[PDB]
Order: sequence, then C-alpha cells, then structure tokens
Amino acid sequence: SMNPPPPETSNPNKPKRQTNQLQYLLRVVLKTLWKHQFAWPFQQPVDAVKLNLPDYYKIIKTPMDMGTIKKRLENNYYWNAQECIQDFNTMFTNCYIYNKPGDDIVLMAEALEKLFLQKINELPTEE
Ligand SMILES: Cc1sc2c(c1C)C(c1ccc(Cl)cc1)=N[C@@H](CC(=O)NCCCCNC(=O)COc1cccc3c1C(=O)N([C@H]1CCC(=O)NC1=O)C3=O)c1nnc(C)n1-2
Repeated sequence: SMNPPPPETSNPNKPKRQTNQLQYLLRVVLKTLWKHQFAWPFQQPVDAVKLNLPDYYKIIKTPMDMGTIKKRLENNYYWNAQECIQDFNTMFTNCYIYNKPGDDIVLMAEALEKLFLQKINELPTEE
C-alpha cells in the first residue's frame, strides 16, 4: 500500500501575502487548536498505510490536515484568510465523510471545529 504525496506547501509561482488575518490564523487559531488534547490525529496527513485504511484515499480526494496548514501559514503559502479557513473546513469535512456520526474521531473533530469557529468570530478586520 502507498500514501499519496501530501498537499502542496511550496510553489514559487503562487502569489503570496501575509495579511493581519493570516497572522491571526497562525498566532491564535492554529496554535490554539494545535495544543488541544484532541489535535494529535490532525497534526499530520492521514497515514493510510500505517493505519491500514486502504480505502481512505479512494474516498477522500482533497486531503488536508493541520500539519499542512501549519506549514502553509509558516511558509506564507496563502494570498488570503479564506484559503486557510477553507483548508480547516476541508479537514473537518473529510473526517465527517470518512467516519460515522458518533465515532470517537468525529467527536474529536467536532470539538476542534467548535473551537475553530469561536476563534474565527474574532478574526480581525483586514487592515
Ligand atoms: C493518527 C490518526 S489519523 C485518524 C485516526 C488516527 C489514529 C483515527 C482515530 C480513531 C480514534 C481516535 Cl480516538 C483517534 C483517531 N481514525 C481514522 C479512521 C480510522 O482509523 N477508521 C478505522 C475504522 C475501522 C472500523 N471497521 C471495521 O472494524 C471493519 O471490521 C469488520 C466489519 C464487518 C465484518 C467483519 C469485520 C471484521 O474484522 N471481521 C472479521 C472478524 C474476525 C473473523 O474471524 N472474521 C472476520 O471476517 C468481520 O467479519 C481517521 N480518520 N480521520 C482521521 C484524522 N483519522
């Protein structure tokens, strides 16, 4: 079995910015979620080989995880905050699609998403 390559984190042709909103997404949002007791499954791509999930990447065709998001934020991959918010949303939705309601990992993702949304409510106005 094999894992796919990870999502892109470097592309010199993609235009970049570091807006106050993107700074907040790293400093506050990512860093707060990262330290949560339920962060660990989401801190790196799903290793479908290690976890014996041969169907994972047959079902999940837009993989995303907080390790990738952290790299994208630290390496300024984004132009805007919405791109990053979309990555978080993709991560949560993937978990809900692959797993069943009430599964432990779904409860973990839901707790992180609740926290994420709280933090997004204080996203600063773009200066
Ligand atoms: C590092 C990561 S990343 C990650 C995860 C981890 C550990 C986790 C995860 C999970 C829990 C927590 Cl608290 C935290 C993280 N989750 C995975 C999903 C997962 O592992 N999904 C696995 C789901 C497996 C369930 N499926 C079965 O057990 C299928 O088994 C069946 C189903 C039907 C019939 C039979 C059998 C079976 O084994 N047998 C055997 C029995 C023995 C026998 O004699 N004969 C048989 O045929 C059946 O008859 C996941 N999804 N998103 C993320 C993120 N993750």
